[PDB]
Amino acid sequence: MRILAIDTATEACSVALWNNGTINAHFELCEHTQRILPMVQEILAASGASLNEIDALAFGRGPGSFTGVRIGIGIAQGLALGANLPMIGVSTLATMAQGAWRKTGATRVLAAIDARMGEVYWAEYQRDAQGVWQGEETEAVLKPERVGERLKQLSGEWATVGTGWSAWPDLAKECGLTLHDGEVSLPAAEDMLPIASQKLAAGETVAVEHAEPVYL
Amino acid sequence: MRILAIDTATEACSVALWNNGTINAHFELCEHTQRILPMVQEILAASGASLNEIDALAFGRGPGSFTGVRIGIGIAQGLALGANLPMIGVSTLATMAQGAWRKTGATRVLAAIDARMGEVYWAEYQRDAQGVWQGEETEAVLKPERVGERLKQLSGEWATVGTGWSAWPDLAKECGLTLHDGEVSLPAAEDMLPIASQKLAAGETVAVEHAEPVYL
Repeated sequence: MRILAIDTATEACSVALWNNGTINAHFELCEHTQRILPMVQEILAASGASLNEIDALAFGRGPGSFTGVRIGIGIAQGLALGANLPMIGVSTLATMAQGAWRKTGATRVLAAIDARMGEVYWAEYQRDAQGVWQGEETEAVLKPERVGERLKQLSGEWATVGTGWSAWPDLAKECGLTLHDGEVSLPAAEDMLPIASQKLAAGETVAVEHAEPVYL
Repeated sequence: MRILAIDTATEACSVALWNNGTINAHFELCEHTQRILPMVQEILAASGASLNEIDALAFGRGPGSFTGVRIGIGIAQGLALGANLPMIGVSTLATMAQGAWRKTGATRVLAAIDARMGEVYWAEYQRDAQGVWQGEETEAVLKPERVGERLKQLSGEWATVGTGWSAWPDLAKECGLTLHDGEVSLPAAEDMLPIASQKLAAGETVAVEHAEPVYL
């Protein structure tokens, strides 16, 4: 089964294709559109796959750039609609947590995105025994001050991901947790795949008209 | 044969479907994306048509909002790629001229778009005997002053279209031409269809990777 993933939620622009484990992905910094179509077409030609054949299109539902996310979803809805494909919304936070697992093996992650105007998109994600990232209900838009306040309520060791940490260097400083560097600052489509894969298996897909950015 | 047209080149956002003359269109002022997909899906359900069945997707290639045009094209490329559809680029200027013909019958049109920072997208379009708008080579980005300069070189009666005239009220004032009001200020997808129809008949389509905004 195949899954095409696209993301434009943050400063990064990426596309990836899942084909029974085998992955074809493209990543780069970005205009959040002029590069997507060529990437999509690049990946499809590379893997020698047709949009019509794919089983589902995974889209970056954010949170991230208010404009960035909406653009990626629009193109994703177009690609999926013209090919009668189910869509799967993947969290930008969870996506990065998957990235930390891949690069460091971290199973507990604190995701913090440096949102504009001194705001931070926050999430506490913990991978369970089935390999599923738990904690989606913890996603939120917070003030740096409120985050450091949260940290004091957590315990154990965690890996950190997101631009939020570099933006607010004292967060990891003043907390009594054991923090490890998740080595992931921005989301990658290749990381959305594993998560999309499991959601597809659980049948958590949405029709094109229901694909929307997450609201926090 | 069916043709789906979408445009987001200017402040207006519209979609239309051509089915052997019969047309289903939607028009409104606009975020240049949150409304497109629903419109597309609205039109498809209304006419009871499937993307896969359509014969070609017409896109507004501009000139217009640098950002607006690129967004519409991206979604159009997605819809067309997922459905293996040929694409047809339709000029925003010619589109409005078609609009003047529809509302007033004008066969000679002077299109002027009020571009930002005191600039104007200009075009002289004249409908020939076959019903084809001639003058595409006259499209250009000009300074108000250069436009009024051009006008003095034209002759006969013309209909005016575009936001450019209201932005620069002296253009139609100082010229010795016989100008009629084209009654069209912004482009409508429904007007792209006739033009797309003829280009399709002439085989002037482009592959998804070749759909790009016009550069003037």
